[PDB]
This record gives sequence, structure tokens and C-alpha cells, in this order.
Amino acid sequence: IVGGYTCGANTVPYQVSLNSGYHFCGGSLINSQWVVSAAHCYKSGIQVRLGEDNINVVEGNEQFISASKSIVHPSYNSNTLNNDIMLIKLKSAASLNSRVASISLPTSCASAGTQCLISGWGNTKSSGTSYPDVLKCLKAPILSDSSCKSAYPGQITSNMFCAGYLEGGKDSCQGDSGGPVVCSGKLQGIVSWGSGCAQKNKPGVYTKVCNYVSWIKQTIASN
Ligand SMILES: NC1CCCCCC1
Ligand SMILES: [Ca+2]
Repeated sequence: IVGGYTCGANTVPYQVSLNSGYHFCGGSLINSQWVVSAAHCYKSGIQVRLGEDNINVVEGNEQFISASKSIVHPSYNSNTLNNDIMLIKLKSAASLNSRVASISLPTSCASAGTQCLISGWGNTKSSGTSYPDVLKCLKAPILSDSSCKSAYPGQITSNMFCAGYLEGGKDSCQGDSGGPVVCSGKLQGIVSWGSGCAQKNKPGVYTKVCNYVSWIKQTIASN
């Protein structure tokens, strides 16, 4: 997260870190045994880490649970990043509490102008590299479809939205991939892609979760 703030320990209780020897992606806990992330975060050997703040120190509220399976969206295209969504099932159910909690799926899509919370352990620099150990947060509005399409001609599908600031300076970045965009207590987006981070007229692009609610529910119900 570039141009954000330190969230505070366990203030984003649905935020997970995906770890394969190291943090490589964010995710969102949607019930006791399932996490939603980006399809471009797919890999084998995933351990889901819940209750994290400092991802380099065991602080006492963590639960470490290996994934039993991952399900990438059937229509995910890794070239265009259309349908950039994946479900991860935990080998055992997480113990839910104030610091480890699921985030509700949307019942309807969020509109341009809606204020959202974006979070993750990604790069905090727009040029060069610095990775924070503690969770970073960014408050950012959803942008209009027209401004999103104007920013990224030929690349924005009906399964994507832009959020952030056309002036730059505030954005998600490398390592935030797969993490949450939460608006009015609902998971509306997944950190997906962008051209660099925090660059003028290149806001972050996010997977439009409301389009996938039926798929998520049905997949969970049979897996
Ligand atoms: N805003 C994006 C975050 C996802 C990873 C690519 C970097 C820029
Ligand atoms: Ca920790």
C-alpha cells in the first residue's frame, strides 16, 4: 500500500496473508473454512495465516492453517486478468473471534463514489521498494467506469473496477495482490492489477466481487 496508514493490530480481522515460505499475497476470510483471493495468486503449498499484524513476528493472535484445495475461476484469463478470483479452502476451520472474522459478500454491486478500505502488506513505495511488516490500510473511492476505461483503454472488462486517485500517490502495490476492498462492510473488490503503483492517471484495478457471488456460494456448497 502506497500513501496509506498503519491499520493497527487486528483491526482488519478478515485480512489474511498467504504464505509459501514467505508472504506473497493477501486474501479475505469469507467463512470459517474459505478464503477469497486473486487467481493470479494461485500456487501450490499455500498456508493461510489469519490474525496477523506483523507478518515477521509471532504476536499471539495468529492461526496458521494449510490450504486443502484451491479453486481458480473457470474463466480466469491470466493475460487479460479477466475473472481474477480464486477460492482457497482451509484444511481445518478457523476459530472465529474479534480478531479473526469473516467479511460478508455483497448483495449488490457498489457504485462509483463509494468509499472503501483497501489493505495489505505490499510495497509502500511507488518508485523503489520497501515492504512493511505490519498491515497497511488505504481509504479510497470507487471510480466511474468511464474514468477507469479512459485510464486504461481496451483493458477494463465488466468484471473490473478502478478505485483510488487519478492524481496518484495513494494505491495498492506489489504484495497487496489478492487482498480486500471492503465498502460498507461488504467485500466488493480483490486487489488485481494496475500500471505501476500510485502513478498519475493509473489507479488500481480490482476484481468486481459482486459478479461472482453465485459462483462463490455454489462452489462453497459443493466443495
Ligand atoms: N495496484 C496494483 C496492485 C496489484 C499488483 C500490481 C501492482 C499495482
Ligand atoms: Ca505475526
